[PDB]
This record gives sequence, structure tokens and C-alpha cells, in this order.
Amino acid sequence: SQEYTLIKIFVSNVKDFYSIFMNSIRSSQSVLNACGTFFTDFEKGEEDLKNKIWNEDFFVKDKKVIFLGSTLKPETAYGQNYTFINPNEYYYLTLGFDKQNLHNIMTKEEIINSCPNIYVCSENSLYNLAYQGIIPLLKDVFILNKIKGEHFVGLETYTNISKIKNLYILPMTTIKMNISTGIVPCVSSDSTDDYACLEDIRKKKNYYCEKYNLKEEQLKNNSESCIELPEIGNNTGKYYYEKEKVSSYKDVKLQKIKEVLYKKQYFEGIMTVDPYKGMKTFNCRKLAKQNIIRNLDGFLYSE
Repeated sequence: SQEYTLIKIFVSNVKDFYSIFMNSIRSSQSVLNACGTFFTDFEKGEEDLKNKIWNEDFFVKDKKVIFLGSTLKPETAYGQNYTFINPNEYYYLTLGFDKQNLHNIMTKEEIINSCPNIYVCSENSLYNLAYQGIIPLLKDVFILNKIKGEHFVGLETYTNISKIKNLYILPMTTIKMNISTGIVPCVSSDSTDDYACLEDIRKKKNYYCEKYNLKEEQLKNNSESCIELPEIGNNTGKYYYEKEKVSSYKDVKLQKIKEVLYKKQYFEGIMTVDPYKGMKTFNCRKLAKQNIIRNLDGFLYSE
């Protein structure tokens, strides 16, 4: 049983998120016309509810729109430059609470009146999220929509922890859909696979800007390095990418490199960012989790 820190990754342009949401509703009504898993169906007297949700105000006024990002290095969140999603896989939209159990079977109307946040997450996470009190169950999970990751690529996001607030969604095809929420904060300074993926997108920017709603000027975000290893310095993600001559972000040796770096940072790293300057990564790992959870910027998640 592995514990993850989920980070609230807020969408900046909620009006764009609304267009994406409504194109998805219309596409799914089109594909299922001959007739069902895209959104939970609305019953005869539930039309007040449908009009409340399928409404610009729902996304702009009523609810916050939050991708739940999963990380095992929450102490690096300040350096997040991008948000990674699997462009080939479906993500679910559902309503949830700002505060979980650690700090819920409900009717549809109650969920709408009681849940302040729209979460985007993988199918894998949903029951674990219910179990932990982050989302409720319908009196079985209330799905607003189901959208392929490709359609979110290019959206600008931010966190309350990140130094920069223009964290665009980028595609990462190596995210496994049976792990956590299938959304990963990109911290390219401190993670070699993150560095590898951003580097592959930078190197092949014509292909990516042609295939997705990306323009190459979205590809220039610096990640502030949060961790220095003595003997190496900071930007350890780059250091290992080069030292090991990583071939691509899909290089099978990244799995080992990822795990070797994770452990070395944990046991030997020194923090280089506020509010942890000079503290050992080993201690800040704990403090970062605690702070994020206390500040309502995230959750602790197990599966």
C-alpha cells in the first residue's frame, strides 16, 4: 500500500474548460444517438440539475475545476512547470469535497449543492477517492463527463504552491492508468522522467504543436530546482538524463533511474527553496505533505 500526495491543480481558463466540457457532451450524445458510460444520465424530474451543470456559471461561479495530480515528491511542487496527462486515455469528471475524512452516500441534488470542486481523475482512482472521503457516492459515482486526455492538452493550470502559474497540460504516454489519478505534476528540474518527456516535446515541437493544441511558446517554462545533491548540485533530473544517455521518455532504463534518483534525493538531498532552504529532503518530504494537507492544497491518497 503506497501513499501518494495529491496536489490540487486548478484550471486557469475555466471558460475554455467549459467549451471542452460541452463539446464532449455533444460528441457523446452524437456517438450514442442510436441508443452509455460518458456521463451519468439525468432522470425525468432532474432537468433543473442538468440546466445547473451544463451552464457556464457552473464552471465559472459555482465550482472550482481541479485536476488531481499525484506525486511521491511533494517537496518539489514549487518547481512544477507543466502538468502531464495521458493523451490516449479517458479521464473522469466528478464532484468532490475540499476536505477529506482524515481531516458520504448522497443524492444527486445533494452532491450538486454540497461539493465545491469538480475533480478530473482516472477511473482507477474513483473508488479509492470515495473510500477516503474526497468524493461521495450516489445513493454509483456521479460522473459529469468522461473526456480523452488529448482534449485537455494545452490548458493552462496552476497550484497554490507553484512558483509560476502558467502550467500547461502536456501529453505523457507512459503514465500508467492503474496507478493513482493518472495526472502527474511535471517538475523537470528534479525528475529525470519529467525532464525526458519535456525534452522530447521540445526536440519534436513541430510534431507536438501540429498534433495537439500547443504552440511552441508554451514550451519555455523553467522549473525551479528544489533539491541539490552534494557532489552533483541541483537540476539533478537533467544531470541523470545526460549521465545515463537516456534515449527518450519511453526508455525502459528510466524506471530504474527514476527509482535510484528518488532514493538518493530522499536520503542525501538538501532543499534549495522556501520555506525549506538548507533543510534535508528527508525531513522536508514529511513537512511538505503535512503543509499541503493542512493548507487544503492536497490530499493523502492510498490504493
